Amino acid sequence: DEITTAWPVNVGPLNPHLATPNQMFAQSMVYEPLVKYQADGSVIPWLAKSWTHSEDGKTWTFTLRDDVKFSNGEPFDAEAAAENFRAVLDNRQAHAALELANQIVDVKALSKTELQITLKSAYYPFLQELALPAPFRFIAPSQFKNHETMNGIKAPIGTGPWILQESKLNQYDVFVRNENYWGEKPAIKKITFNVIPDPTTRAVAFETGDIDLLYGNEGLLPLDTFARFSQNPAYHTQLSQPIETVMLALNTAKAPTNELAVREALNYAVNKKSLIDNALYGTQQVADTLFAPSVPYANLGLKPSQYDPQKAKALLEKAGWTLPAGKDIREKNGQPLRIELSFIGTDALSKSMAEIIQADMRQIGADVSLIGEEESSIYARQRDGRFGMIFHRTAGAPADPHAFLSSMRVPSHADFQAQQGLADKPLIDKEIGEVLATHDETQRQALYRDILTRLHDEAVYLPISYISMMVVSKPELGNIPYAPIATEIPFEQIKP
Ligand code: NI
Repeated sequence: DEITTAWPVNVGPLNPHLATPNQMFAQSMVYEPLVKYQADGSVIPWLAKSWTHSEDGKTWTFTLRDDVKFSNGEPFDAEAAAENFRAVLDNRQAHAALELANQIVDVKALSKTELQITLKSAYYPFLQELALPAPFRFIAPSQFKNHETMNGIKAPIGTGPWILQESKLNQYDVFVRNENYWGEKPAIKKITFNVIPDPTTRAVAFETGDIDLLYGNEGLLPLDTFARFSQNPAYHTQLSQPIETVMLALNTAKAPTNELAVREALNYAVNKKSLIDNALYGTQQVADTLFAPSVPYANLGLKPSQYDPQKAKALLEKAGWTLPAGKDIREKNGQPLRIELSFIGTDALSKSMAEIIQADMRQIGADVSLIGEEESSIYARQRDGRFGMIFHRTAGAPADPHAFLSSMRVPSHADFQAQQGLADKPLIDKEIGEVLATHDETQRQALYRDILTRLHDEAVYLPISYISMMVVSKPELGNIPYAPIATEIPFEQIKP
């Protein structure tokens, strides 16, 4: 009834409203949302049994379960929920990347079971954002520090199935089953996280000792390690459905990526399978489209641009980018075909992919110049449009497609800047505005198809690969089912 894993760090304090990336897995073990995301893109009842919205889409009224207790035995009710929203909104700035935190105007408990949330605008993807691991999940208000969470908490008391019982710093965290959980309790009663900061040391600890499984993204489970494990029949390995897309964003307003033919050429010139086999140790899927077809609203049958250097070269040639005698880089009006790829210098994987991409483009006569900078400078370039090409990712999980599309129409964002050279940019932005505000599902799919097709046809992006969540486990443990939000390891499905 017990399992052991490993993690690079202790996760305390596990504040639901100041969650760090290394805490995001633990967050979901302890803290729960009003509504629960499903693979089909919808949300279903969870702590809220049901909900209604006003006709203008700005008032949302949630009817809550009446049988839920925080793990310390205090009731979950509308007042406790409203207190959490207040605590989050008191720190509104820290959450401004999440449109919901910007959208909420008022939260009011109408009764013990009725929670009303008022938004600035119709924003129907509201529900998908409530389903995120953070920040709109619930800690017992008794555990606030002086009536806030932004300045810290007391005990990490959620409604969830697991309780963080003990830490021994730099040694282990221990989660135990909440015996008073409102829902489906795990068969497992204890999960111990040995704190093993070095990923090679973690991997050896799995191979040798009584650690039952490891899981995570690239930062937690190195891609080369996972490839090795996936080869070895002594271990079980699994890869989730696609989460994020990794791509280049091409600046449609800056020469030479202002030319459709150049962007199309770039899309045909990258050998994605080889890049993945090499830099990513064959662990990810090739991305032909901005969103994987498993992404809600994105199963569009868009035409892939398959790796074809001959076609890439023909596109450049027709566009006037030709090789002079005795030269290996194309020129047009005496100007070489040069494209800057700016990336975060300290990011090893970005650097590895940039080098591969540079080499691919040499084969078609294009000079990709690599510029590694501080993250702070790359951030400013993205806001400003001071880039030729940049690495970029979607968010996956329940935020996409809506969140990623929403930012395309807002100034000071990479995707807005990248798209400035498109003749249909105003139509795209209007349609994104409409898709976010539409209550009609038919109109929603028609609009998503139009926006994504336009962006695909105009070759704004150079999709490279889809990132999956990795799990490696001892054979005796069993397969673990993936959850709709891949970080939410479904520990209740583990059967002793
Ligand atoms: Ni409705």
